[PDB]
Amino acid sequence: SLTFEKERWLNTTKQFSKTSQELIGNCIISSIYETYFGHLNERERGDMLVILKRLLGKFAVKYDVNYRFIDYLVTLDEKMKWLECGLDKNDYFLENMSIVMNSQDAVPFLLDPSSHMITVISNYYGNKTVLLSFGFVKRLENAVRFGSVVIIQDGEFFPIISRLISREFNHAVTVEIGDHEVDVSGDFKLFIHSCDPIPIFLRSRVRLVHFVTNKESIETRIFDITLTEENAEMQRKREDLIKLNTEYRLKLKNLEKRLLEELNNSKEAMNIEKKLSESEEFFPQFDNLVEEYSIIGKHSVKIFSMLEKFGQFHWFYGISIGQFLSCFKRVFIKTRVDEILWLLYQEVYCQFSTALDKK
Repeated sequence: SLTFEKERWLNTTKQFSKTSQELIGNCIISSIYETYFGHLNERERGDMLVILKRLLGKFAVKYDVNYRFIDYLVTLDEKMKWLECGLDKNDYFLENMSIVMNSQDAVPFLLDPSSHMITVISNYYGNKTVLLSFGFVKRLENAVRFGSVVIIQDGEFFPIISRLISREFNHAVTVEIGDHEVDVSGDFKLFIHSCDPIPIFLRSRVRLVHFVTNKESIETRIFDITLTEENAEMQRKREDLIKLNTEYRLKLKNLEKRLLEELNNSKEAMNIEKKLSESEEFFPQFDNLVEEYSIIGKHSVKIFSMLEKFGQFHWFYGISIGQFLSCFKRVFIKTRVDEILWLLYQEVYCQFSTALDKK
């Protein structure tokens, strides 16, 4: 009966070294991600990750090929509770949220002309949200001595919160603001959201978080929708992989609880690992499908950029990204690749030639 427990202990002891090596490699990757990967789109960030990984291979330091900081930091409950607060289910939104919630040492900048980050953070915070826009010194001092979370607008007209933002607290823990001594209740959080794309000192104290979509976002959206609705086998294997990951996390939590109970009172893991290894063998299929369905993505970027360029020649010819996503959905809601690109062209023409003059 103890043979299975001994085998599990031996497997854990053997995998501890690989876990530690992957931990330090993934920590390098994650830190360099929240620093140098917060203001660039997907294509150049992919090239930069390629160069970074080839330099790491020159250094030859052990890491994880399937590295994902999303499961490293954000659990499922936190991800759902943040997705219901206003944010989408997209990966870029999840990762910049992770950058925001990991920016403890330097205040997390909220660059959003659409002002969605301020709304979602206020919805998450609740009653503690206090909004200002750059009297105001007295309001900030009152908020500091009260203990409410402060979000300040109009970041382009900012130099009086230097000590507070640099945490120059004086302990006997006091805050020096203006020309008087102030106190901090301890529940103080200072955040900044703006809409105007910044002084160099402000850049130093903040970590830049980007929101603006682009043609890289177009490629990401078309790839996601293709993998999510084009191939039902892809949908079923993605659902099986997600369920297997959730089951593995639940089994790890149950095993930890069982170990704690055994410590207090003094098979399944192998099957879960085998199922996970069997399910994670479809990554090359996803890569091949992405390679096949990439000319459609390039043509999609070309079409969207062209339609944006028609808006340059006349101010009454705007093009909507939501409309483009809707028509991409509509061409397939009702040679597979050649036929689907042909139908996408026909649908886009027949739906976007109704809003143009004859010329």
